[PDB]
Amino acid sequence: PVIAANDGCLTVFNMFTTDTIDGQRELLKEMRDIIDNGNFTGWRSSTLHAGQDEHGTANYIQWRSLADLEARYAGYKNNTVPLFKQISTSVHLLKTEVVFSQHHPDLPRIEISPERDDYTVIIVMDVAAQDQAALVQVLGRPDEWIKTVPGYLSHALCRGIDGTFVVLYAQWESKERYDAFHTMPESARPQAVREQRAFTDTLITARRSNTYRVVHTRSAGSPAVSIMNQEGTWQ
Repeated sequence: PVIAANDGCLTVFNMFTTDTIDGQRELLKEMRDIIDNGNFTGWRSSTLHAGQDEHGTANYIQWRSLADLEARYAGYKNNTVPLFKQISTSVHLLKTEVVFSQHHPDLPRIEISPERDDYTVIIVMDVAAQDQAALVQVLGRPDEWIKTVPGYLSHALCRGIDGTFVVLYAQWESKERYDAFHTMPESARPQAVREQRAFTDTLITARRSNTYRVVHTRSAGSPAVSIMNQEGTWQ
């Protein structure tokens, strides 16, 4: 479905955790059903994410407008909502706006697609409403050095509409390439990237990291793409 700050879309992260594989399965089947069959005025696309430990799921959903968003949230509520809080152990419907994104030059854009084999990382950052703008503006700037860390493909910075939080959405070549980058020495980190990460920590209340794999996707008026198969199994 592509990710780019220039488009006219609100970006929603329905993120879930589960205690069971039964949980991911029922969530993935329940969301794939809504994706493949649902109408939804102003809905652009949804991309279903799984998670290696087969625990918890993430729906990345592009909306034309907030009005279309709350409309769907008007049916849905108390029908499909208590089901999900029962299939899950925490629910977050994060309403954000993509404010920045870059990618490795060997990519023409950021495409999110089960036809790809990305290690999809998502991190949620809490931030005092008074500190959001600084955090967004310091984080949402071009980083050419990351473009040269192996395994890196792209990342996109999203702003929580209610001032409260910031989501990063990164794509990596493999778990090992990302684990290598995330744990490498402060030594190996250039001067400017140390200065940034050292001042950002003073503004992030909390941090929440999850890694997924894209398994389903469908844009308005287009056929779906999947690796999921009939029961929520996925490849």
